[PDB]
Amino acid sequence: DRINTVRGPITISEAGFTLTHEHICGSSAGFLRAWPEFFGSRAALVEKAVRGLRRARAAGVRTIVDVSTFDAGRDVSLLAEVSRAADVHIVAATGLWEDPPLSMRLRSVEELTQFFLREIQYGIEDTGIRAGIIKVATQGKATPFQELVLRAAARASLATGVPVTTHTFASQRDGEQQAAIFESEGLSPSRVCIGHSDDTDDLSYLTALAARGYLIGLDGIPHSAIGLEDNASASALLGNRSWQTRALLIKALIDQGYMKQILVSNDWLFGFSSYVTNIMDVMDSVNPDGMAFIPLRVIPFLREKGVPQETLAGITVTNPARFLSPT
Amino acid sequence: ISEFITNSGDRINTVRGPITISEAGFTLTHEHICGSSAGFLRAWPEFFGSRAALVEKAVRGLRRARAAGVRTIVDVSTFDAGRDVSLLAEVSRAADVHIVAATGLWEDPPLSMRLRSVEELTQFFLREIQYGIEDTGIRAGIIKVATQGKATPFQELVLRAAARASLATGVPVTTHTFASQRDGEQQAAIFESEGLSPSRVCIGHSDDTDDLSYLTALAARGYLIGLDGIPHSAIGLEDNASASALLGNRSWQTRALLIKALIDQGYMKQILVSNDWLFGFSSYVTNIMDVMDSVNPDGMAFIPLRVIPFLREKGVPQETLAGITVTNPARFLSPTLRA
Ligand SMILES: CC1CC(O)(O)CC(O)(O)C1
Ligand SMILES: [Zn+2]
Ligand SMILES: [Zn+2]
Ligand SMILES: [Zn+2]
Ligand SMILES: [Zn+2]
Repeated sequence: DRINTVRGPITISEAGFTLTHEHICGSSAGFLRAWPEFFGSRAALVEKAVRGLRRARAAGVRTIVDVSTFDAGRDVSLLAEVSRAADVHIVAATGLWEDPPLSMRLRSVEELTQFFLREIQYGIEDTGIRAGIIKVATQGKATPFQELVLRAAARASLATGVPVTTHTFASQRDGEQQAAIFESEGLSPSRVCIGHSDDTDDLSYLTALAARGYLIGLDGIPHSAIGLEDNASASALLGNRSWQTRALLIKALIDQGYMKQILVSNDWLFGFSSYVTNIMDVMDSVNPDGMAFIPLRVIPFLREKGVPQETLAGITVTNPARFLSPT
Repeated sequence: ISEFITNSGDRINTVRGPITISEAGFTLTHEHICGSSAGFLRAWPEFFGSRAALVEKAVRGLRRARAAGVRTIVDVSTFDAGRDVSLLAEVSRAADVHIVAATGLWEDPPLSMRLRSVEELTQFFLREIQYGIEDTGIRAGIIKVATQGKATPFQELVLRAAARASLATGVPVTTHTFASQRDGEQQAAIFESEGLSPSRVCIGHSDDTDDLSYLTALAARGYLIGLDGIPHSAIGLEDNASASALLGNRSWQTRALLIKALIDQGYMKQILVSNDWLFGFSSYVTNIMDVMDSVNPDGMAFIPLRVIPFLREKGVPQETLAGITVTNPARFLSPTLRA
């Protein structure tokens, strides 16, 4: 019936148009509190995120899923503040991303399961805010620790019904190994979104996963360093494929019959400290629409390609609701 | 005369505010309340039982050290070692033991630090010394840095940023070494290329090595020698591989006799001693704090209760031991003039 957000539980019908892979701030544990001047100030970051989320709201977005984990610097009090002041629901995440500190990397699968369950069932830190999704990551073949995280995420999902969403190196087909580990724990593919799947052009990789029941996260549509070819760091992070190429993978999976399993997002942020210093300004300079890019640019592009309204509403409303509802 | 006056004079920053140099007293220069990771104590306090259990454990431990004569500890936990200065302030008030907090970076920096330039790191260290840590207003009184063998390129940047922050603020620098790889020599070279005075640098974990020529060469150059892990020993724990790997096979007596050896060779003024103890420990294996507590129940009181009597009956005068534990830290922690 209910999805946990940073403002409390909401009914499934209240989620509406939902972006399923977003960030208020991509950082590191403790960093925003220790060095807020990196972002100008905490107050400036709040103002920027509220302005950006209000723009997405005006474009039709009603909910975002912030898939920042502990080690990506999730500050759930920031999420709550920005959610309240933009009147946009925010679902918070547990799990671990690609930068776990020693106090996490030394933990057993049983210990990690307890930590994920704490954030889902009890709350994050001392805030009482409960996570509504579990985030995990690989970058190619899983490290031994990442195998533990994937298993703990599966166990936490089985205990609570909250879904699992993943970071992949899509061009190394990471979703296949993630799926194998999840299924070895008894997790239903319908509880799993294989993310960053628009980073690859290998449609056969994506359709094979979708034919097994997985959700496919086409979540980085505006990420492109076209026009930034003299910028090595932006090119390495954003890639040289266009947003149109990424968006046409949405149409391709629709055309192949998988509209009920597509999840679309921007993978945008309003602050970004875990990469080179200038990256947030560079990213903003090529996508000023920010999180409004999906509703303002991708939807009109697909509609004029012939995707009907019912299909676009199915992808942006029905699929996230089915995914997020604890099952 | 001025050794006796506590109601006025120059001051050092603690988690409870500024104190005069004379108030510092018996000072342990390398300790931890909790060895963790950034944000970890707040995200998963049940790892330590509870935050309140950790507080009570630390307060009892500090009171034990205080009854043994300790008046001040330097908590050399950085941001990435999970320093929680609000925890430090709470336990300092409850135990009435002064705590100096640290800036710098240790061996587990996150991406948001690893990607930063020397200039950016300099600004972060200056923020924590000149403005305060997080939103607490508590100012760091020492800069902590680390190598584990030959420095990585990032570790070099950290050492240079530490030196620049030290010159700009007057606060001293203290280091983590892999002592058997002679890390202090490369650290010294980098520090000296930045113009930092050796008398403002403690080369830490120096009791992990038996190579006296390495230590006396650094002390002869004016460096402070941190003999800071005296009770760390896995003797009796040989079937415990994780405890053996962390604590080593050398006895506390062997470590303590390095203190006497440096005294005997004329380097008393260059020695700093400590326990490198903690009351919570999450950045290693799960059982490690209970294991460590089982072989050193005295905790931070090990230096006053065990090392001082051992050295005294070996003929080290009381006044020499008081110079090492009171005067030497006072000179180290007292800020010098800014550049
Ligand atoms: C925090 C984000 C930054 C990014 O560049 O969008 C990649 C990511 O893996 O989604 C994590
Ligand atoms: Zn990702
Ligand atoms: Zn992301
Ligand atoms: Zn150390
Ligand atoms: Zn230490």
